[PDB]
Amino acid sequence: EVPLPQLRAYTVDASWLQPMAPLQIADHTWQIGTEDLTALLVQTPDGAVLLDGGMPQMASHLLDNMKARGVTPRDLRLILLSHAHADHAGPVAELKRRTGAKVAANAESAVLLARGGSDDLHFGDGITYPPANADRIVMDGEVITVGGIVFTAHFMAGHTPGSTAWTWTDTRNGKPVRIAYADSLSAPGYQLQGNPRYPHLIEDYRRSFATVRALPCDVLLTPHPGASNWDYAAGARAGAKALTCKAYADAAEQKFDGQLAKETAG
Amino acid sequence: EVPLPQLRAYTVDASWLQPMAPLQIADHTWQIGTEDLTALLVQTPDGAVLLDGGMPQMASHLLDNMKARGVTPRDLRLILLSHAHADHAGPVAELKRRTGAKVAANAESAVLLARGGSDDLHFGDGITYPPANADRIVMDGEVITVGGIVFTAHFMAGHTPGSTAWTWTDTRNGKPVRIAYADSLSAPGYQLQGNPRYPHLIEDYRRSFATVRALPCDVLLTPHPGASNWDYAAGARAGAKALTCKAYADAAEQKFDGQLAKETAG
Amino acid sequence: EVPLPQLRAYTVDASWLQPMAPLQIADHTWQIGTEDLTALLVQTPDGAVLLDGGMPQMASHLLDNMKARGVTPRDLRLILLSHAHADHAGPVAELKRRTGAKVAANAESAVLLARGGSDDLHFGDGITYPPANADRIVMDGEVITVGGIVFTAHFMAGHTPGSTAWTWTDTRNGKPVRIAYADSLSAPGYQLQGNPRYPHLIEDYRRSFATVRALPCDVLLTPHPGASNWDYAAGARAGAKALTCKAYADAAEQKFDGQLAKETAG
Amino acid sequence: EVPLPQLRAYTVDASWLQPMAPLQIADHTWQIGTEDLTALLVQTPDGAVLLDGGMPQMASHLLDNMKARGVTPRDLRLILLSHAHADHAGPVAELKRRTGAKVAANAESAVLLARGGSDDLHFGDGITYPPANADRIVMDGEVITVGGIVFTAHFMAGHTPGSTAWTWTDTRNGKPVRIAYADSLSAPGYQLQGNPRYPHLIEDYRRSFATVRALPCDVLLTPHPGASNWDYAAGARAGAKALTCKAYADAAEQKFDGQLAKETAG
Ligand SMILES: CC(=N)N1CC[C@H](S[C@H]2C[C@H]([C@H](C(=O)O)[C@@H](C)O)N=C2C(=O)O)C1
Ligand SMILES: CC(=N)N1CC[C@H](S[C@H]2C[C@H]([C@H](C(=O)O)[C@@H](C)O)N=C2C(=O)O)C1
Ligand SMILES: CC(=N)N1CC[C@H](S[C@H]2C[C@H]([C@H](C(=O)O)[C@@H](C)O)N=C2C(=O)O)C1
Ligand SMILES: CC(=N)N1CC[C@H](S[C@H]2C[C@H]([C@H](C(=O)O)[C@@H](C)O)N=C2C(=O)O)C1
Ligand code: NA
Ligand code: NA
Ligand code: NA
Ligand code: NA
Ligand SMILES: [Zn+2]
Ligand SMILES: [Zn+2]
Ligand SMILES: [Zn+2]
Ligand SMILES: [Zn+2]
Ligand SMILES: [Zn+2]
Ligand SMILES: [Zn+2]
Ligand SMILES: [Zn+2]
Ligand SMILES: [Zn+2]
Repeated sequence: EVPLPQLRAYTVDASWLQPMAPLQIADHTWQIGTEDLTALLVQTPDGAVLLDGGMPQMASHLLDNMKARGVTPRDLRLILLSHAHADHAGPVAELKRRTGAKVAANAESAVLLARGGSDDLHFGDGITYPPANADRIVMDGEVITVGGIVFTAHFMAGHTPGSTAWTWTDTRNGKPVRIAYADSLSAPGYQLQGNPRYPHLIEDYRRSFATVRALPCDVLLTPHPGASNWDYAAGARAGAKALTCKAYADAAEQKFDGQLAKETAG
Repeated sequence: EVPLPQLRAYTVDASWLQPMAPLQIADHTWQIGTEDLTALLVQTPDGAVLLDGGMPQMASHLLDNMKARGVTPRDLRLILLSHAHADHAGPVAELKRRTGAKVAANAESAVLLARGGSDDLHFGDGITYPPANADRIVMDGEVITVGGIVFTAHFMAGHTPGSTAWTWTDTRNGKPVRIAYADSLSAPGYQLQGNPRYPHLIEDYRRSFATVRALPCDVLLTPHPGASNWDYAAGARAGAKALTCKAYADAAEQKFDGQLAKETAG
Repeated sequence: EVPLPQLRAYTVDASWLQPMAPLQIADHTWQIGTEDLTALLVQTPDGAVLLDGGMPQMASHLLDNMKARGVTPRDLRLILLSHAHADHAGPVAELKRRTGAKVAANAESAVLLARGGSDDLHFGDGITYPPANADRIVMDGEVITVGGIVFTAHFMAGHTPGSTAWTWTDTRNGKPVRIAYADSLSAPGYQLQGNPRYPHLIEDYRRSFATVRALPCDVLLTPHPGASNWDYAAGARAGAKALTCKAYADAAEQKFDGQLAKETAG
Repeated sequence: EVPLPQLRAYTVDASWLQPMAPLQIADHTWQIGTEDLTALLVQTPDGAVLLDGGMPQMASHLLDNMKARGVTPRDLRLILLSHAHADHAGPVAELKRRTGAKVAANAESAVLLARGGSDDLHFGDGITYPPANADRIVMDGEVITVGGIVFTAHFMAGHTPGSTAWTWTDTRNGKPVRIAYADSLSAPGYQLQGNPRYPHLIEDYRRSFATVRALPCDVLLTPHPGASNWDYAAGARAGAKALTCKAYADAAEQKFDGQLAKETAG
């Protein structure tokens, strides 16, 4: 006779958990996460910003890389998120306890973050993480300014209701670099058509493809670097093959159209 | 020499606080609020639904009218909201403590409700009320079904980010009546253009006018009855002069266009 | 070279996950959990009360047993908790989404429940579960009355800050039965002396031993049945060997004294 | 005929709202509130701590006084509270939005703060303020250390369940000064005996009198300065007449005993 199943941990490919040293993207922007999960540190004269933290177990590694960059826990002022799933917002709660950082997010992302990713529209309770509270709610197109760097939120609902692209302008070799940290556009295992928990899912994804295509985008980065053709382990050529935002959006739309057709057939 | 000002209470016209007896809208739908604030009771064989409660001080009156209708506190199963301002969601926290009711709302409305209307995009802390938690987060177009009555959410952001129209089909004289409880479309004292806390405000209002115009709408009701030309004190002719959703949307858009022009001149 | 560890799921002995049929404790009280985790259903003419739910994956089983007892989801009115760890409050969030149930708990238990057991004073983030909100905060000695059954809270801090014993009087064979659902008194792996996250831990445990010893207690039950010598699989003799509250408290204090001495030596 | 009453604002004596310039208590501790409400700034080489903020409308004044003291918004690291009523925690939410400050509080105070003082055990919804979230939950006797100043929490439940005394050691004229910021011990309009929302109220107050009497206490301060015989407008003699903690506790107990006798007679 038969017990209920044990809880199953959210396990991921080893490369998603492989620590890397900070990799410079532009004068003040660094990848400080793992080989296969993005966590961006932007350093200003008035404190640092973190965009995503990856998986829950990455908090100490992130703090190590911040220290290596000259950023103490008191100096981390702000955490921004692409979206509030365990593999991108995992360590936010612990980061808030261990640093000065406050979280800014849209209402959708704040609600999901506050329930630790539980009751996910598509994953249920299978992919949860420690809950965290947002300190500031942001609206579409709202700006947040830290030490003179202006971050603009561009909502791009689909992968989660609260999915957001964050854009800012850094410098490199003396010239401006418009960085676009565009969120995921995948729909892994999702029911796309007639989903009662997300009735306008398709319309939202389509609008989001268009939003991504039009972002100010000298350099695209994505929460999973492979989605934008980054290779964080490739050193001086890590970003050489990166997609434009236009190409990223088009590829995501072609994949989505294929998934729709397969869902209709399945 | 000069102390800081006393706190100022949110005071309203007396008619907004004038109790009225239940007024039947359709076979299972009743206005149970005050003369000038809507609070709709929908009674099903499987419990009752309340859409809005008006001002914070209306909780006991609402429970009295429920009792008059045969609805005990245990029988109130669900509270839905047009939007989470003090004059419409005021008594929600107290209602939850005193009844079996659970709150369903979109993420925007849930976030504002949970802070008691504080840090409002336009009103600051001037119009607050007891905070309440939502039990279920709803997405645009999602349905909720109670005792066979199907409520559909139609987001219509503008007056608040989370503004929602709720629609359902009741019966009257044997025939179906498609009821549309459309939210407010006013922008009282709002900065419309270039608002840093709401950058896409104008676009959102315009989309919301179009949403309202197209709602299934044999009968329109609104949180302030005067917005839809209801007169709750007029008895058997309370709804005789009611606007169509098309006319409500058009009138709101003409007012909004005038406010835009005046803001440009002011 | 070496990735960060995978997240580790909270795994438990199979007997803790072994479903059992409802086992009657008294005229209106039933064990409806698993062989080795208590979940008590108290059925009244005015709805049902659940005290604990066990592990997160037990929600559907609990609802099955409620249905077997004549309790539909609408009829579950109240969830009470011994303490807010994953193996006792695990399924609370899901139960709230799927039933009419509202949660009453003390402030300590409410705070831990709302963070899904994360940032535990002793376990860190190793034993988390879906977060849930409390609907009512209870004070020490406060009563809650459902369908004529009066539940009294007795705080007994130690195993968690919010640990609570719940007492009520049922009937059996015509006579009153004072049931005491006393919380855990273990300190598994805890640093007892000089704990910076719990400076008065020892004093609290000692007061809690005394609280437990003095409870009205014709029948003791505990979250882990083995702690009170229940054997839920033993049928008509499941409770034959149960400890008195006095014996439970004394045994827990002797164990605690031994742990203190071993900690001083270790 | 008769509308429901207008909401009534929480109004206070003018002196409670009368701004004052910073008044030095010890080398690093300043009163920065109003004439009749305490708000303590402790300045360290590693940022500043605020203990209480007074009424909701005091936020800007507090920030002005911080600026006068050399404390920018980024430099405010921590807010601690005596208890979470509107006249002491009023501006906490706004302070968090406008500074780097994080809130540490016990579970009881955190729960009341998060509901903006609504559903108060004694005041109902009559004395509410903007809700705020705590960033860290503290246990009885726990320490928090900022820039080398060690703050110790001493729970003293009664006026609110979460009432706390905060103690720390500053210096003055070269010598250590043990400062005790003891919470209120009043019970304004409270039902003391047999209160169903607070069954152990009397026992808690009695234990709290004893806690206060034994605090390390070279200098006592209280949320209402008059309770400890401070006169913030008296300049160089503001603290000359201050009570010892022993005298404060004894006076509060004599008042409480009188209130008990009057309640028995009333
Ligand atoms: C080839 C490539 N570049 N890939 C493939 C996997 C992810 S795609 C998707 C799935 C993943 C996550 C998971 O499967 O563990 C679930 C929980 O979302 N994250 C997702 C996201 O797009 O953010 C990136
Ligand atoms: C003529 C007519 N039918 N009217 C005029 C006032 C309201 S219009 C607007 C203003 C009101 C509220 C207030 O002024 O107290 C603020 C806080 O929103 N509610 C609003 C809403 O549209 O919901 C309805
Ligand atoms: C022999 C007997 N009757 N036992 C032994 C294990 C539990 S004792 C303790 C440990 C357990 C839980 C765990 O180890 O998984 C942690 C998270 O608390 N629950 C605990 C509690 O007392 O509630 C009951
Ligand atoms: C003579 C003297 N020193 N006094 C007299 C009033 C306050 S005593 C009590 C009442 C007050 C507050 C109010 O009445 O507005 C309620 C909401 O608590 N604060 C209270 C506290 O002890 O904190 C201090
Ligand atoms: Na905000
Ligand atoms: Na939900
Ligand atoms: Na409560
Ligand atoms: Na904490
Ligand atoms: Zn994701
Ligand atoms: Zn992902
Ligand atoms: Zn409004
Ligand atoms: Zn209104
Ligand atoms: Zn436990
Ligand atoms: Zn346990
Ligand atoms: Zn007070
Ligand atoms: Zn006070």
